[PDB]
Amino acid sequence: TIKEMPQPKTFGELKNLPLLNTDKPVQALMKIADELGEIFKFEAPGRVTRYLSSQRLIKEACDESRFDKNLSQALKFVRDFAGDGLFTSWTHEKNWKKAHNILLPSFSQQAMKGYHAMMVDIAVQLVQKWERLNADEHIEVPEDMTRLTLDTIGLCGFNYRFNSFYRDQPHPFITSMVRALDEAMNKLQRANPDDPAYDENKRQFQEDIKVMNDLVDKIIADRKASSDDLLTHMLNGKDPETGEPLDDENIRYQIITFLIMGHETTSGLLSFALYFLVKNPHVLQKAAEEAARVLVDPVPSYKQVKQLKYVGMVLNEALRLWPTAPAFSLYAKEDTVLGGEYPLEKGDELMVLIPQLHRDKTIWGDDVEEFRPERFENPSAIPQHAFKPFGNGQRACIGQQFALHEATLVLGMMLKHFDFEDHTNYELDIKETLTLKPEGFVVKAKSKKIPLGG
Ligand code: HEM
Ligand SMILES: CCCCCC/C=C\CCCCCCCC(=O)O
Repeated sequence: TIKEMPQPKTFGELKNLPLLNTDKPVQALMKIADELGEIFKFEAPGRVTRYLSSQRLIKEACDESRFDKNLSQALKFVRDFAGDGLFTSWTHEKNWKKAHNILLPSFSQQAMKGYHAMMVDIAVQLVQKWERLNADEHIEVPEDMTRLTLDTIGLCGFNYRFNSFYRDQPHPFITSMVRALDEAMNKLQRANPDDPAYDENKRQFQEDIKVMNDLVDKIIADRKASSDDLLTHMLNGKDPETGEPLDDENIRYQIITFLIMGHETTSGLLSFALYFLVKNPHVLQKAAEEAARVLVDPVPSYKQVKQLKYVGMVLNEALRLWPTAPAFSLYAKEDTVLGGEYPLEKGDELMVLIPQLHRDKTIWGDDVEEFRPERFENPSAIPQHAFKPFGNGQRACIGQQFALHEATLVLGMMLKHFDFEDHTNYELDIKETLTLKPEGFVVKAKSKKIPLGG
């Protein structure tokens, strides 16, 4: 039975555009979905897409025989500086399958065991800063969490030291990154983008792109002048299928790609986790009993991090409520029918809105806004395609196990060494630069006086 598709109100030539006049576009689209349900069309001048929210319809869009990965308007604007690297290439470009095969070995169990000692070095530098603050003083949470995650990928991936804890303002690569992502998001809401009114926005965009690339030159110069790491395989590895290596131009696009996607989403996860623990004290208490029982030595081991079983349940429930890269896009390979009721033509686009999928009552029950880590107690026992914070199929996230090992280690050392206080009674305010993070979150931390090691 062929249905007409739902759609919000239109305004002559403007289409649906005056319904997103905001710096928080994903939060606004969540409100249109609660009003119309599992599927709606959305139009702006020149272009069209379709937003999906239920488990039954997202199960079908994830069939790789019928639909593949699409570049959204948002990733087309980022491609202006990340090129044909892993995150912004089409699946049919020569460099996608090639880079994939050449770089996959850097994420194996052997290599993970080899990164552990470098992760502890940055972790110790964070506990030392908080042990040395005076009693009149407080902590800025998302700012210190991005100091730890940028330095950690710098050392493990490239053997370079950004030294972010020897500065009291943010690193200069960070300042230009955050104005570039912001500009790309603002571009999406303009009617006529060519006018002389947007000439200065365009010139500032080029200045932030040159700042990022100046850092790439610096890393290339240090390896030259100087390992079995990510940079090693970029300069020497060969694709077992075609026998080719990567050219110079593609290699620069991969440095930029791994520095940005390799820290920004991990910082965001650690900030939401601490926010939910200080607003739920029966949950905080229990996660602290685990850290004190399991971590009996002066610095943590690789095998001990694997035993921190409840701290992992906490991290997954934080990603269910606020997944830190909150959408991904798809296109139809040939004419087809979706759900048994909506015909589609070769080429039309679809968009998975991840925070709505994670509030489907037919799958999780009627209490979807509560914070309850115990949902994840026997995981093999939750349906397939209900939980997707890392994407789908052959284009899923390559860094999944890296991030989760980093986060479980750092959160357990935080809970062993300090008690925390919500001193300003903080109200949640979520900032959007394509990705998500809580703005202005601040705390106080009192030390339990327990010594560190070497
Ligand atoms: C919890 C933190 C993280 C989250 C939530 C996350 C999420 C994602 C998502 C949603 C995609 C798919 C996007 C799409 O289909 O358009 C993706 C792909 C990717 N991710 Fe992550 N990520 C995280 C951490 C990392 C880390 C630590 C690295 C690197 C060390 C990384 C590197 C990449 C790369 C290179 C791709 C492109 C894969 C390909 O298409 O070949 N991410 N990630
Ligand atoms: C390497 C570059 C970093 C990639 C950062 C972006 C990742 C997540 C993209 C989510 C896009 C959400 C678009 C919302 C706006 C709209 O639909 O109008």
